[PDB]
Amino acid sequence: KCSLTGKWTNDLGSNMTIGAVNSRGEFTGTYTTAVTATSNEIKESPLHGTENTINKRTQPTFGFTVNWKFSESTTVFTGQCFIDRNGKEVLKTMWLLRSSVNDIGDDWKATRVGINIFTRL
Amino acid sequence: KCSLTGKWTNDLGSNMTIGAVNSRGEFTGTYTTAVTATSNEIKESPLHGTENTINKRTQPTFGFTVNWKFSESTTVFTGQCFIDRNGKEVLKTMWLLRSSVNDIGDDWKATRVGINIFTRL
Amino acid sequence: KCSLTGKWTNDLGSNMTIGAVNSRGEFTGTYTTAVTATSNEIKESPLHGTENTINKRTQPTFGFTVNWKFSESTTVFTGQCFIDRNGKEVLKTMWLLRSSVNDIGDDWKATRVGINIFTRL
Amino acid sequence: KCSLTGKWTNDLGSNMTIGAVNSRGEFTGTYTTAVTATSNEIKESPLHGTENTINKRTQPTFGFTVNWKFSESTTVFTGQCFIDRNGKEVLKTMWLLRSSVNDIGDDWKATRVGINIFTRL
Ligand SMILES: O=C1C=CC(=NNc2ccccc2C(=O)O)C=C1
Ligand SMILES: O=C1C=CC(=NNc2ccccc2C(=O)O)C=C1
Ligand SMILES: O=C1C=CC(=NNc2ccccc2C(=O)O)C=C1
Ligand SMILES: O=C1C=CC(=NNc2ccccc2C(=O)O)C=C1
Ligand SMILES: *[C@@H]1O[C@H](CO)[C@@H](O)[C@H](O)[C@H]1NC(C)=O
Ligand SMILES: *[C@@H]1O[C@H](CO)[C@@H](O)[C@H](O)[C@H]1NC(C)=O
Ligand SMILES: *[C@@H]1O[C@H](CO)[C@@H](O)[C@H](O)[C@H]1NC(C)=O
Ligand SMILES: *[C@@H]1O[C@H](CO)[C@@H](O)[C@H](O)[C@H]1NC(C)=O
Repeated sequence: KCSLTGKWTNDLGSNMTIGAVNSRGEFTGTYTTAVTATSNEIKESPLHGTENTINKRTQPTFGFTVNWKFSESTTVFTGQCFIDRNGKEVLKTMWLLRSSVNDIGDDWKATRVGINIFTRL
Repeated sequence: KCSLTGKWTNDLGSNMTIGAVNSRGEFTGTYTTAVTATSNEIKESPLHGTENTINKRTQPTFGFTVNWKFSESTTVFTGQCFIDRNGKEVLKTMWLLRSSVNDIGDDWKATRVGINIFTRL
Repeated sequence: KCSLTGKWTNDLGSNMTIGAVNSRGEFTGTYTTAVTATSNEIKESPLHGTENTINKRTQPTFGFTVNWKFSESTTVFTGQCFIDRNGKEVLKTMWLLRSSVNDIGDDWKATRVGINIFTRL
Repeated sequence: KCSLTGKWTNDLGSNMTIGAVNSRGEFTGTYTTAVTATSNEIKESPLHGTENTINKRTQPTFGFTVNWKFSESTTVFTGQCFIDRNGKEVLKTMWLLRSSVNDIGDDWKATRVGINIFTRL
């Protein structure tokens, strides 16, 4: 049983906390990013997502959206919860980071991509 | 003012419907995909997402997750709502489609990527 | 028979020219990008790539690298040559644009992604 | 001075060997993948690429194409050569793996994406 509910930290030092997952797979959380110039104001942003219920799975796929505070951007993450090495949980994700452009001719360059591995904190 | 609420169709023939967007940017919807072997059972899946409120924008960025029915997979979409040509709305998105693997050594191959352009239906 | 050799232009207005493809699938070319601030100096960059020979195909897959002039960046493209509508050739590609960072802690953000459709010029 | 010439192995167990890089940044090599069902026939495929010369760099960006044997597919990799921890070289890459489809209506699903970290062997 690989469960998203809990405290996680990514290979970049960002922390997220994901709350309860309901009957329909939905969850909510907060994301505290490690990626910005130091603000005395704590950079928290909400997140919302769903995990796949088809078949229970116990290593389900999932997705979620972060709507960044103090930024026009959105990141989406998707991945799967794995469980191994006497029970250590890992989320393997890939993401897209969408920036905002003000002219559709710059759309082509508005999207970044990479990976994040999240482990229990 | 570029608004996600409404009926959209993608370059593949999939239809989605997105409901009201609340004060915190959240929305819900359904996704009817054009991509599967014909089921007499209508393939609808929910979606959940958020759009970026920072600054009103009127061409905001956004993300959402689709949790596919009759499949172990999840797609995440992210993009921006544009408005042009005497007022025609377009969503330019990129997506990741995560499949489910049963062994972490196949993780590397579980993620697809592409684009979708969504126009009003 | 879908052939890469020739003159192509992308949905952004960039032009490329690809030369002969040899027995081992290799080719060379030039890329004239539409994407930069107007230089009186013509922005041409070489490209090098290969296409897949396994089975002849006539709609083969392929990849190539552009090593951008006056920039520290590299783009890689990959795709397939299609042929349709009384014989119109199209290259459907996706790309990654790698920027240069000077500190490995910014690596995560150095890669962009999108699509390009190339048609005969 | 971070140099691509040499022997590398990836987080999946694949080995590649990259030869000399010339004045124009070009190189050639072989790729021995860890990713297939065991063939008594050694799975080697050529690769061809370029690295960015603008400014010498010593941590340049680069790209290359692998044209897979016994497969219709092509992978493209792009990244940057880093150097750290008393001199340990690392290539951080992202890739696209293009499969072959026989009908352009399946194009949307033909491309995978992920990362590879390559270290000296
Ligand atoms: O103002 C901003 C804009 C974008 C951001 N992206 N963060 C990410 C994007 C992709 C993957 C991980 C992260 C992270 O912060 O951990 C953070 C703050
Ligand atoms: O059983 C499944 C599994 C995956 C699916 N992906 N659909 C998509 C994935 C990416 C972009 C567009 C679509 C779409 O259906 O329009 C659909 C049904
Ligand atoms: O100085 C630079 C840096 C990056 C560039 N990327 N061009 C591209 C990247 C991806 C897809 C298409 C293009 C293009 O120019 O058509 C061009 C000039
Ligand atoms: O027949 C095939 C088809 C595709 C392959 N892709 N390999 C890869 C694709 C992306 C990243 C790393 C690898 C690898 O083999 O290390 C290998 C053999
Ligand atoms: C995340 O939490 C850990 C442990 O509480 C802490 O060391 C780290 O500074 C936190 N990171 C951020 C970005 O808040
Ligand atoms: C989407 O809606 C349009 C118009 O109602 C219709 O022609 C099309 O068949 C629908 N597609 C799907 C996949 O339901
Ligand atoms: C590409 O070629 C076409 C036709 O020759 C021309 O109109 C266009 O300006 C060229 N674009 C660039 C960026 O050189
Ligand atoms: C790569 O080389 C190492 C060391 O020579 C070896 O252990 C490994 O089996 C090789 N892998 C492949 C896929 O050839």
